[PDB]
Amino acid sequence: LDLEKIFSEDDLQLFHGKSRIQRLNILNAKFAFNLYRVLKDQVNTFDNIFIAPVGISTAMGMISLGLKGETHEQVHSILHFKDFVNASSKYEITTIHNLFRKLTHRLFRRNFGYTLRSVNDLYIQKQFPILLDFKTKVREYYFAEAQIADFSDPAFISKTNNHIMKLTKGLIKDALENIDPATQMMILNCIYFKGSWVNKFPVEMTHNHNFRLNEREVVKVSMMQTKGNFLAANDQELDCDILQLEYVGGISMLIVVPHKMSGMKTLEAQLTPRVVERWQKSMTNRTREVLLPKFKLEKNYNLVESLKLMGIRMLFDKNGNMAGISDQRIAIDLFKHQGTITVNEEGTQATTVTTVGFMPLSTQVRFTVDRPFLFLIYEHRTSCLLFMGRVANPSRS
Amino acid sequence: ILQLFHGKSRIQRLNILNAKFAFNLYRVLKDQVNTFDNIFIAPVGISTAMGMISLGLKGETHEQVHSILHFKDFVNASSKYEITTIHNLFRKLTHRLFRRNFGYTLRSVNDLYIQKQFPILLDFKTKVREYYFAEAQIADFSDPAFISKTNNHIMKLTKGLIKDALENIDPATQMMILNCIYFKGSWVNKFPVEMTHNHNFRLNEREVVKVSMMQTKGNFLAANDQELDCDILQLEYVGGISMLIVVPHKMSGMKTLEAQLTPRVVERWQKSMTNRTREVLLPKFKLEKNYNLVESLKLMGIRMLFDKNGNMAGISDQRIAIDLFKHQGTITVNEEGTQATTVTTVGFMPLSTQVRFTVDRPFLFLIYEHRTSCLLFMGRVANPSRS
Ligand SMILES: *[C@@H]1O[C@H](CO)[C@@H](O[C@@H]2O[C@H](CO)[C@@H](O[C@@H]3O[C@H](CO)[C@@H](O)[C@H](O)[C@@H]3O)[C@H](O)[C@H]2NC(C)=O)[C@H](O)[C@H]1NC(C)=O
Ligand SMILES: *[C@@H]1O[C@H](CO)[C@@H](O)[C@H](O)[C@H]1NC(C)=O
Ligand SMILES: [Ca+2]
Repeated sequence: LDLEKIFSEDDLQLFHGKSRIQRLNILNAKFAFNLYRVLKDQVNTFDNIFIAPVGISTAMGMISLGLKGETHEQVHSILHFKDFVNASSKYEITTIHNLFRKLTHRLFRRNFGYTLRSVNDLYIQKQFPILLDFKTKVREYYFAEAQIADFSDPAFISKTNNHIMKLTKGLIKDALENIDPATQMMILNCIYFKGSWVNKFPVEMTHNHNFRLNEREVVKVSMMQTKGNFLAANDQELDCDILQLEYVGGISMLIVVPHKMSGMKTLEAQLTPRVVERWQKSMTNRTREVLLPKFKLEKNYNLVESLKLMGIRMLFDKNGNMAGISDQRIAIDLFKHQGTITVNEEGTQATTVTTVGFMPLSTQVRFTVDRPFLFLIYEHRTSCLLFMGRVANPSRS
Repeated sequence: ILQLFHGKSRIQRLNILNAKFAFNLYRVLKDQVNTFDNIFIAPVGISTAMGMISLGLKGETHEQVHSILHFKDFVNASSKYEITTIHNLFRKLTHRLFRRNFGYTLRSVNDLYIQKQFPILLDFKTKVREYYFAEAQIADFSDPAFISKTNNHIMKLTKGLIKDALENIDPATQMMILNCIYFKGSWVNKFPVEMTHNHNFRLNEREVVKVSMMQTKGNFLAANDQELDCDILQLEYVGGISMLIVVPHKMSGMKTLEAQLTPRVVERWQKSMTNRTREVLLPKFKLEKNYNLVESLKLMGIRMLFDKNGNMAGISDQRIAIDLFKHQGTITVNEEGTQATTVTTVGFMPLSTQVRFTVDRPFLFLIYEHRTSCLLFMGRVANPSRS
């Protein structure tokens, strides 16, 4: 059997039947992919991407509690909150907020199997007062806080960073670092996720395996390898494979791998809630040997320009209308969205190691993630898109 | 209904109805055998044999055949088509398939044997030849010289594959149809011979057996069927012919797939297929089947053709009915291809594969000729270690 060494290559349609929350999340997902479409054009084609959609949508829903007129409407049409209140006459703007309140309590309250935490705050220079009505509704429907701030006082910068560092179990340590002290109003958005794989990867099987970066160049990456039951699907139209990795607790990661290098662009341009639904319904259960590169993404963006490209402009102009937030003229200077995701043999943001034996003895198929791929992290019960990212190069952050 | 036809050529449309008959015949034939037995038939041969025979039938006798063979669905599918369209199409198909071809050998044995007592109308004899390359021959099932001559002739034709074509046949036989399709092809993606090894193969929910499993790498098209929960792998032969491997995920899946298989289903698989570089494990096997399709054809609805009170007026002047419809065939699948006699040892596998697919459980296989969409063969491998 020296052959195994030689053979080896080593060395509405959608809304039908969906709960009210799921519908909202279908719209939030639609926005997310549109946002991604815009974000991707602001980064190199060879860079990885990582964002937490539910965090962005929740930040916009919250901020809008204090917006009015066109300013408010640009935000609601583009976030697609409109499409929702329109889906039926039994809804309304307040419905969006109540639904978001339920989602937030449901997602960010102690849960079994994983840790989901949200940082959704608004910081406003102490010179501009914050209307109490806005302050309580934010805390009421989003459990968030509109805090008074002082971007020129290192005591404020320091306090916030430590808060976020604790909240994210030491993951995010520089939330408000390198921020212009002349800032008047900013949004800090960050979702923290810690979970473990239903099908873990035995640590001794991780090894160097070739990963294709583009049509003509490959690199070595730490490749994890495991066996187990996984749902998977193929998309003939977009020519890509979709593998579903389950975390304990009702949360999964969809690994979307386009067969061709020129396929990524098409997939990114085509990705919508319907496409995802299509993949979900054509999924099948199989015993699979799965090879996945481990990776760690550390991203930090300012979404103001992306939101501007999509059509939300008044909210970023002192001439916009935020009479619901302050009686004084202000506007968002920075919409900071930061987050990290570490994928290893145990799960995500894992701190434990599992050495016991647990793989099935044989597997009918195998799928090797050896080329650029997109990943989507969903919460099953609510069909909520928590995270989304592109891994163009697993050896880069 | 027939939205399948959209885009298809005229020969393809006929071969679609031909395939429809094939799956119905399969459905009927599988109930005449054991759930654990393997099955192997050559659909194209059966359809062409029935088309030929029909040139000599009339009335309800003729109607049953064109009906159960779905020849009726074909003409009834376009005002442009008529009964002679079937025959014109079969002559073109027969010539394209059984004439010298590149990459593979495809030979046909479509004969009708009639006791020498009953004469054969010369008219029917020529049309049979002119449209199906069929031979309405004179016979003597009591003279061993005849049996022997026929056996040696088929043995030569099938390159030594079929040796007992007319063995164990009732001498009192008056008229019969001998039907075989000989095929020899080589894989586009062969299997390295040293990689073949014993591998566990699922026979059913309860038992597993060891079989000779081949292992290779290469580019293959494959699809996934969520409704039937089956995987479909396409194995290309040199020359535009391919074997489709249909593996239901669950044991109980075989029954459903066999019950649901239709031209539309296959069409769906084809449209959903993608190309990948895969590691493919496939068990080698050898099917040797010999059936008398009379019973099956009767169960399907063709009865007059098999009774003296039938109308075979165009074949002969005297009263005669088909006594036996013999369909015999053999298929061997190895590292080189099918019915191969050569061995390839040169290196040829790609260096890496993105996916792997192990055929470790019961499966069905369909062999199609791409240009004409002709279903040459179809079978069931319930146990690769059985014939
Ligand atoms: C994909 O299909 C596999 C089946 O091959 C599913 O795995 C099986 O999941 C069930 C449910 O968790 C397990 O069976 C149950 O086990 C519990 C205790 O372990 C027992 O109390 C129940 O009566 C039942 O037997 C099973 O162990 C597990 N593995 C097996 C036997 O295959 C898997 O959940 C499916 N994944 C999907 C549909 O997402
Ligand atoms: C799969 O791709 C290979 C080249 O990568 C090509 O030779 C083959 O024809 C493709 N599959 C098809 C269409 O048979
Ligand atoms: Ca490897």
